[PDB]
Amino acid sequence: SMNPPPPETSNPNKPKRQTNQLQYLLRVVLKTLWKHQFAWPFQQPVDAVKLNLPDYYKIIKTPMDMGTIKKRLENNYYWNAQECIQDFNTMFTNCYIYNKPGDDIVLMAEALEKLFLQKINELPTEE
Ligand SMILES: Cc1cc(-c2nc3ccccc3n2CC2CCOCC2)cn(C)c1=O
Repeated sequence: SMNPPPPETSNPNKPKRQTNQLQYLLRVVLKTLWKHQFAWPFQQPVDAVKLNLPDYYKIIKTPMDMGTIKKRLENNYYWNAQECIQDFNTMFTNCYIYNKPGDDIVLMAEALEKLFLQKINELPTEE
């Protein structure tokens, strides 16, 4: 039932970087995905309590949402783009794992992933 602590968005020990690839992930990719009509269910951690999904965090052991990714990019938490791209891929994969094919949330995830792949193909080379 109980919601776990959200994923870490702050860690003063962890060394941080501002790269053009990370600037692109915030300014181009996240901005595009966040404003999409199907973004809202992905903008915050799954609230298992509110949704009465006591199973959710029994099945999903690496939760991720765009709220966390947004916080991680705004607060320069990442070392490289691969870390941030992994977070997006975890958010999509968690959706496909927990939910059934054809479910509304999976159709929303599929739309968002398509856009995400488009923008990631155009990832700038490291400056
Ligand atoms: C299982 C699940 C639920 C939601 C979710 N978050 C909601 C917030 C408020 C209200 C409903 C919420 N849901 C359920 C879906 C919302 C969109 O339509 C399908 C149900 C999001 N994701 C990524 C999931 O994997």
